[PDB]
Amino acid sequence: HNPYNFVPALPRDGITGDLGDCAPAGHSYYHGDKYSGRIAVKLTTVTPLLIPDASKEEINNNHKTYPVRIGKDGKPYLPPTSIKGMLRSAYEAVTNSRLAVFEDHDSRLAYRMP
RNA sequence: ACUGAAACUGUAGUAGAACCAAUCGGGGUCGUCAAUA
Repeated sequence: HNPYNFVPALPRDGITGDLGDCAPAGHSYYHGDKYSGRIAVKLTTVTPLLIPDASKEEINNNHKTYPVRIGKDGKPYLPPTSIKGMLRSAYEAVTNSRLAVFEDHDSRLAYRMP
């Protein structure tokens, strides 16, 4: 298997309700019908997790060696941004939202003739 | 065919009240490139 695949981003014209485009609930108050609060999550690794600290990357002959990123207690500092981006991309998939990061992609790509 | 004199433009008054330097973003990952014989 190729180590990547894709999740189809179905078009979303005519999608309605909470999966549609909607005005945001907002932050001004806790809405009577809408949930707020704390979710506690356990994350456990199944395969090893790379958390490279690019601030401490060391280079020889243009090759970069990364240590693990560690916190003020010397345990691995898994960034919440890295969790959030995993979670968001997973969320965007199963919810089929707009794709949050689409770069320009506005030039025609190129290929070579046989 | 005799200059008026003398008299503080001063006294009171907080450039201040309200306002989040903030919103979004996995330190990530695969096949291209060259054109002829």
